Amino acid sequence: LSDLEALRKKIEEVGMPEAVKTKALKELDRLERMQQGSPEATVARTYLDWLTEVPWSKADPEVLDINHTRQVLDEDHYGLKDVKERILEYLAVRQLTQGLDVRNKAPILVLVGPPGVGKTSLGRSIARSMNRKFHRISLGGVRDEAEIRGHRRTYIGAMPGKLIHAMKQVGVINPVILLDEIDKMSSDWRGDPASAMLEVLDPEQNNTFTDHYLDVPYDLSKVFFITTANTLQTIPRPLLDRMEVIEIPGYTNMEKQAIARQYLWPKQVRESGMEGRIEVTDAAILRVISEYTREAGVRGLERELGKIARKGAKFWLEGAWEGLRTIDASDIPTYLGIPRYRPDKAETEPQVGTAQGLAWTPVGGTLLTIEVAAVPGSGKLSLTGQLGEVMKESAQAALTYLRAHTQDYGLPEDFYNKVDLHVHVPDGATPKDGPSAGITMATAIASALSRRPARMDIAMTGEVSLRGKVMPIGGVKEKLLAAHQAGIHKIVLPKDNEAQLEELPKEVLEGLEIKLVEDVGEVLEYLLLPEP
Amino acid sequence: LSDLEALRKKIEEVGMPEAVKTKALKELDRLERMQQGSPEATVARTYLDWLTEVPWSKADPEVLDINHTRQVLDEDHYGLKDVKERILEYLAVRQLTQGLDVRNKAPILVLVGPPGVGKTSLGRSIARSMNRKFHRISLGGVRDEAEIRGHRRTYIGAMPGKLIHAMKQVGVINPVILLDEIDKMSSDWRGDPASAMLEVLDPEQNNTFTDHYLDVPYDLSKVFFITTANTLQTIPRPLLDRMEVIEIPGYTNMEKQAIARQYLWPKQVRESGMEGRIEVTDAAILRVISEYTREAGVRGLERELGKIARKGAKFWLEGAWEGLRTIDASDIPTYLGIPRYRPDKAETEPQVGTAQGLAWTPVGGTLLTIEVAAVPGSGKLSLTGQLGEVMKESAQAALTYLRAHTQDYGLPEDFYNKVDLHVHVPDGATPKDGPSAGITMATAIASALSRRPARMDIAMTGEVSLRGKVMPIGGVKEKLLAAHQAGIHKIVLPKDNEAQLEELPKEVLEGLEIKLVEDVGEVLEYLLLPEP
Amino acid sequence: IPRPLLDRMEVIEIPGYTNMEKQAIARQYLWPKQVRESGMEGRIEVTDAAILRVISEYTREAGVRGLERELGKIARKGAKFWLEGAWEGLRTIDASDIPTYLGIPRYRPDKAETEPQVGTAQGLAWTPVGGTLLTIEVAAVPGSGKLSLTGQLGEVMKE
Ligand SMILES: Nc1ncnc2c1ncn2[C@@H]1O[C@H](COP(=O)(O)OP(=O)(O)O)[C@@H](O)[C@H]1O
Ligand SMILES: Nc1ncnc2c1ncn2[C@@H]1O[C@H](COP(=O)(O)OP(=O)(O)O)[C@@H](O)[C@H]1O
Repeated sequence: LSDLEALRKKIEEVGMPEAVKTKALKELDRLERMQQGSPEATVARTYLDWLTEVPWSKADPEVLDINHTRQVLDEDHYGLKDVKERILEYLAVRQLTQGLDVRNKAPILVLVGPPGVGKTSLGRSIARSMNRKFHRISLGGVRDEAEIRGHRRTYIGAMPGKLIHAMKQVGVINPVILLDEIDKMSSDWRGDPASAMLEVLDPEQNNTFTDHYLDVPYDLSKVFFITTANTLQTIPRPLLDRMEVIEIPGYTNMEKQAIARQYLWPKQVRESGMEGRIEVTDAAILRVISEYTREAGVRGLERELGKIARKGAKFWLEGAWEGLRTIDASDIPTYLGIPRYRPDKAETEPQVGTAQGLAWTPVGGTLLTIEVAAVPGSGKLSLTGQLGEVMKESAQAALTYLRAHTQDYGLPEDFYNKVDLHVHVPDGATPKDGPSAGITMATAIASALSRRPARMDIAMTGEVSLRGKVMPIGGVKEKLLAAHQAGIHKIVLPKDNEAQLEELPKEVLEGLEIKLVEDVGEVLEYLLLPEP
Repeated sequence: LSDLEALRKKIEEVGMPEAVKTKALKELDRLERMQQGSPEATVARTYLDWLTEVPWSKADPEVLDINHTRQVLDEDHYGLKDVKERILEYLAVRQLTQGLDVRNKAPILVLVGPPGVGKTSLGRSIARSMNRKFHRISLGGVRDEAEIRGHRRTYIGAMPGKLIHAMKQVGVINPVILLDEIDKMSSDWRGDPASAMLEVLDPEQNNTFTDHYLDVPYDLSKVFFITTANTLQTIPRPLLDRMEVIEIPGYTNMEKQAIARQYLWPKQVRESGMEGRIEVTDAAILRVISEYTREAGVRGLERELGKIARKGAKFWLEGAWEGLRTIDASDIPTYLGIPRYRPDKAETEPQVGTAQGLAWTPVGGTLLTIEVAAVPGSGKLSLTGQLGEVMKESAQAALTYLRAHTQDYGLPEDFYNKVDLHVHVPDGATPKDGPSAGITMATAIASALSRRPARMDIAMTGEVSLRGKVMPIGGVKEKLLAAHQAGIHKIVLPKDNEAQLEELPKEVLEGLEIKLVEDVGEVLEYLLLPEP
Repeated sequence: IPRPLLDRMEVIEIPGYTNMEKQAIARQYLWPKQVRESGMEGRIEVTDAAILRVISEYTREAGVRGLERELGKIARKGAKFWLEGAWEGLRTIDASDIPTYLGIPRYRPDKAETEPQVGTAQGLAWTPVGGTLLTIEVAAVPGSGKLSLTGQLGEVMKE
């Protein structure tokens, strides 16, 4: 109203395109009118201000040193040392990540892994090395283009989408932006946000992306995007373009202990301001890993170590008497209350029909159990979790296997006409291709129908054939890592997954007991205590 | 005239950062426009006033010892059992982290608890401990970021958000800002104010928190924020980093009586100007708490004892009869009318099919009167109460268990496909969204389909799994507090939680009589009044 | 009422009056008030039957506001029928000549004459504009079995 004349000068002082200037002129002749009593004038001035608020004509340094990135991803993060090779061979070779634009294979370098892993920390580290401003943005709960693109501006209360809004929070026009929680954009509310990402997906088409608040193709030419794929089950098929998948698996107990001892506990002590007045034994950290965090990464362990540090700080505020205290495993419960988990599952006191499996979850590899009961009925079958049909088909295959071998393991002669079965699975959706732990359900059905107990110390995963074969499956290494974190030793694995076994770290191949199998009956006889 | 000179003197006396001072002086130089017309020299005057009365570089003495906070929590507060420690821990952390290491650190004590139980009193005592100012900010009905951030400062009719008002009323820049009821926000009208909370509420972004009525972002790098929500299942996920919860559970009736005698009833006596003129016997106090209030926390006691004080004021003021009155449990209805709630739950004459379990509702822990109609039909379980399939899944698991124990409880030989079931659960989707009261619905179904009275005054809480084992349930404190709210002495708890149970304070222990269980076959032994 | 304005509030509930209380308040203060309001000073007599007729046939709002309006109408028609001549020293209005001074009775005397209907029930509620019935009605069509709320009420009524 009063500064508009100055606003008239403020437009072209900072470099803006000329179509933007044309639409600003179209929205500019509408001035010289009262604002109050006219919300259209208010939203018009909001648009005029936004024409300047959005970033224009800035830059970031072009440093892409191979050795700098190597050191930044090496010394800061004691973990990795293997995926760092992959990101090196990708980026150091990749002069087409940005700066150079061609119509060829330029993948957006998706990051896949459980929430606990430091893929986001990898984003922080690579952004620090590249010296391009970092900003994540949440995408879960977003299913609308109007929630990602601008809100159509016709009345007061219109704002651009969180993409442009986030790019306003930074002071550059060529950033590297992590897209946190990019797993839940479903085309069910006002179009497909996947299409908005698709125009963004290309390194040159995003330069033509037009908002809805603003109506000009915005400049996305030298902007890199990296996406956090927390889910390891399914990917958006339209987003298949320009993919080279980068996956972060689970962590070994050795690696978790080392990372806790070297670059997480020191910073946790630092956040409390201590100079090292608290020390923790290695066995204490082992107990914290085992009996306090049943996760796939170090996210929960960070919180637990913070709890320990805060308890130590409060105890030290009771008086100045500590040159240094070492917190061994003896007094751990005095800082974290009751131990929240078992040291291992050797005290399970084997159940009857219950089995244990390795399921595919958005938190990556995870140990889970499957429960089945033989209730009288008409041989019907019930499931849990509104399951994907992959596990339903696995259950049907298990039933077919157990119908032809009723007399091989003392199963009832007709259990498909007189006894119904209720089956529970903690993870129901299973967008992962095929049943992740179908053989676990097969074992559970066999144990439940056998009217015999079943050992609970042994995890397994894979699929069953209609002929009783133990099918191969991907991600076996992650499930082995998850079982190792819980300490489950005897792991049953398909004979077809020897390739997955070779790449396992030597910290895994020693403390477990692998069991290569190709028939369901073998797995049945290696867990069921009595055969008849 | 002299008004501009006075404003110049005021802006000279008041200090602020250099950019703010320079731009305020420039907009002061931008005066002399039409005062008695459209806002061009008046909104500028309002801007200058806003910049002059919002405080800059004004603070309070801070905490330098946990001993003073120890005393302020011991006296003028009943102690609050396990929450004696957590606040002291956090304050120790804050005291030790005063060497300017709070940025991107120092979480803010989200205080989850029912409105009745002392939360704002905790904040008031804490503020008194450090000698800080106090000011609440109600955010239970906020839907606009402009109610938090400002608004475009170009016209008259738009004021800054609640935060700027609260900073203005407080004479210093680092008060104890208590954000009321933050969880119950919504995003229905324009925008989403969740990002406003994210920016204001995190250090290293509070100084980055932007204002809109004042174009200059204001710095909250010193405010000891504290936030009291009621539900952890509704706060936005981004508002969980640096958000450590200090949970405040309900109260036992013994604690209610002990605090009524000390802080509540004497406050009412001082309120109605009846100092040392009327007494109340502890029998009357326990009658009041057990018959007139059925809420977690002691806010109801405030109203009830205020009513008693007012009635005493009227009865005295129509003529004194002695110097110190008295009252017992036999004449409470003379002062509060009909006792709304039964003094004891042993006189409930157990009903036919309905069971009653425990739940931690956000308003306060209470009992779900889970009702079951075993209407004859074709066999189906329709579950009302605005609930997801998690309640339906717990229902199906319990139904499976009873199907495994048909003849063990007089149940029909087949009832999954013979009698339809209606299961009304009054909003079981409360915090801990999902089945945390599966055994309650299990015994409800057992009573309903066995035509045997589900014993009342035994309020249970637990989980039923497909096999039948009663697995542990999180939060074995809120459940017991809700158990003792309704004056229930008999409680059924999973055995796997007894290790947690031993950690509970003696106030919740002695007043309750726990009969630990590990199966459903033993739960149906307690609450079935007859043997069959 | 706003929650910020609900603290430090003590509620003093004043629901509507009762029919005999309505007669009593009309006889004690309302009727003399309106009689001196119009300009009449004691030459009109009104029987209690006429008062009850006014109350139960021309007012359904809780209280006396509608009664105030109806009694003002009575006073103004009395201004008619005394202004053109003092025919009588104290004119008496019974239940018979109440529509000569007012409109047609717009409400029934008693609800007992409702002649019970096949498929309707008479509810109760306190709508914050005044108490009222909830004449909830339902229907039974031969179909396949399904419930349909109608009236834009909450799902609790469907429950
Ligand atoms: N592979 C890894 N190597 C080193 N550190 C890791 C690794 N994975 C996780 N971390 C640690 O986990 C912590 C949390 O990182 P991050 O997940 O990026 O933060 P946020 O949880 O806020 O996204 C970091 O401090 C990082 O040191
Ligand atoms: N130990 C205590 N526990 C609960 N309430 C208390 C305690 N001590 C005092 N009170 C009183 O209970 C009232 C309710 O406190 P609180 O719940 O914090 O505020 P609000 O009810 O406004 O949320 C306070 O006014 C306080 O005077």
